[PDB]
Amino acid sequence: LQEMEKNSAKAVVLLKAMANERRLQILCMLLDNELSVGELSSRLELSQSALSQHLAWLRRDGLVNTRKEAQTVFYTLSSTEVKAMIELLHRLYCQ
Amino acid sequence: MEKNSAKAVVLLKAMANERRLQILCMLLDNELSVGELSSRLELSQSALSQHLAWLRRDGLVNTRKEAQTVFYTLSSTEVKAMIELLHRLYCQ
Repeated sequence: LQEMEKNSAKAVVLLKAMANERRLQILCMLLDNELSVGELSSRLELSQSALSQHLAWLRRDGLVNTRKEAQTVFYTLSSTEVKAMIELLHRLYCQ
Repeated sequence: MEKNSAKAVVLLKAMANERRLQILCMLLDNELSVGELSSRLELSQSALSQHLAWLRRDGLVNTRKEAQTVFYTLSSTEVKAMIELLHRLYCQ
């Protein structure tokens, strides 16, 4: 039970970051892509203001990486775990 | 990517809790009674019952009854592949 608690906690950080329609939408779009914040706002149809908080959560919990080019911030998926989970969700629900 | 993401999010919300996830991982490739679950999880049956009600409501588990024993299993293809993946990722 203890080791199951140990692992369940970390998995749950990941799940809690994914368990939101907007954060999941972002993650799904980043799968095998690098997208700007402008593109994310356009595709999600959320203002950049509402977007920034979702992105902030994904940055804080380590699900996403960033880089800056001129006036553009580019996001990609980060961890092996999130990539694997997004791939799977894509196959079950999209592909 | 709106309706399917919404279904996915119902699943993820059901999984995004340490006790609920524990229940689901234990049910993987298994069928367990309420007693077996409570025994392994070290929860009161009422506490366990709260989590189970959530899992049944959202379609992640099937139940059946024999005598006065209730038995649980995972339900869908989606839930099973998600648990299998998680087990691979976090339980080496």
